[PDB]
Amino acid sequence: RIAVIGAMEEEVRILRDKLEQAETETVAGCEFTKGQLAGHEVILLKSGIGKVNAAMSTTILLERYKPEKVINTGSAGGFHHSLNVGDVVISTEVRHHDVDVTAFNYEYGQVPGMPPGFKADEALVALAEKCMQVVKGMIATGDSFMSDPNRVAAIRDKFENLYAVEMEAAAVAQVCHQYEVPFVIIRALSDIAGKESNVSFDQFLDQAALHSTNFIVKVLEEL
Amino acid sequence: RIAVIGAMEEEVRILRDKLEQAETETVAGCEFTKGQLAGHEVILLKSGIGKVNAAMSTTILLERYKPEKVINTGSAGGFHHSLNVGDVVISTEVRHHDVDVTAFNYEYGQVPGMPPGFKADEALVALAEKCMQQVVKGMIATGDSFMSDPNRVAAIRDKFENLYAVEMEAAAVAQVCHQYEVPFVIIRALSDIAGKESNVSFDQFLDQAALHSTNFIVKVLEELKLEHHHH
Ligand SMILES: Nc1ncnc2[nH]cnc12
Ligand SMILES: Nc1ncnc2[nH]cnc12
Repeated sequence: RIAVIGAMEEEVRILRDKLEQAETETVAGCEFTKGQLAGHEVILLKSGIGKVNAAMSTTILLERYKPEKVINTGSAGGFHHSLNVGDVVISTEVRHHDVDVTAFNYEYGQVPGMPPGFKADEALVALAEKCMQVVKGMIATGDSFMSDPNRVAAIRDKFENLYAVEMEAAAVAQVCHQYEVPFVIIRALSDIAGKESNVSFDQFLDQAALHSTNFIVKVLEEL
Repeated sequence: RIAVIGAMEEEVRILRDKLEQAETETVAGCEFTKGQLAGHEVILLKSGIGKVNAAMSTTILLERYKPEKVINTGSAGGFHHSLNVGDVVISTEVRHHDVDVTAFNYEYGQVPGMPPGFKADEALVALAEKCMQQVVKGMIATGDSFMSDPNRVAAIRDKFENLYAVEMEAAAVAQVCHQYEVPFVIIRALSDIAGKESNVSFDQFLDQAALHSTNFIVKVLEELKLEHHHH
């Protein structure tokens, strides 16, 4: 009934240990752990990294498990100047930052036949809000780790006030969009995109998993 | 039994009219037409444009229909300097051109946990080779962008060994098939030359690209007739 999707082992292991009556099964190399948490039937999925992994894995989830709602968790790169490593971000909206079909007058980041961005579920956002350092804002995804400052600068000028950046959210949202399943992204910051990113990431990935997981647990507890 | 995937309507409509006993069904806004062609059970899928669309749609195909082999068709942007609009390219290998996790020492284009590229099926490539008698065989790389910007094109040139064509689905298809362990091959035709007058050329020669790609695929399909050769 409720799905939580994380890319890496560190981002899911915390939740997986809290699950009870855990029954794990692998499909196309993707781990699906199914159990009980906060009186919910929770389908935990390790999606792997990147758009295609997330899209494939999210599709398998929606085909086989049919969850009513979907939450995407894990680390992300800080983009807005107010935010620090450790901070949690709830998705208001999700976009691709590396999509460019502007040669056919789709606005930057817009996949053809898709809306320019994917709005997260109002009910889930409202709920997350009550449990709110946690912030609410736009998350954009690309198939790259944003460690290059130039790449980060190139993205700044394309969106209104991007909060965080990562590599799965938009794939998750876009799939959910077409299946018409409510979604929300809840991730924590492992680093600041473009600033010593990968050294910071290795240092604070476990922290990001922890903060993200704990907020999700309280949202579940509250849902 | 055999799946053929294409992103736009122009890239599938040609095939879809050749199908017999056609029975179409929509899943998550994706068209799946199922019928008979060249004595094969052919699942025709309009995937939509882009990596996520292709990945989702390919996954639905593999979950629901369980095809033994997968072919990806449609238009593509010419990258190698010998090739012209109209030319057909068979995938030797497929890569992402817009993937960069080199901060963790994956080579450029390599998605983490994936091989640097996805080799197409040897049997399918060998078969396609025979039917080449302009058709060529080479690497195809995918990104979530239409490569009309010359700068974007130049940036890619220096990353791969001798890229032939670029588009927006092949690597998603291959990566899914990779993990499902389903043989695949990309067979696309050139609508334009990436970075040149790409979108004006594309609108002009998309139908031609669909046609050439579809016809080659039909004769590759027809070339079985090789599981028997009797008839
Ligand atoms: N955690 C993260 N995920 C994706 N891209 C990033 N760039 C910097 N940090 C990142
Ligand atoms: N047909 C095509 N597909 C994707 N990218 C391109 N760039 C130029 N032509 C293209």
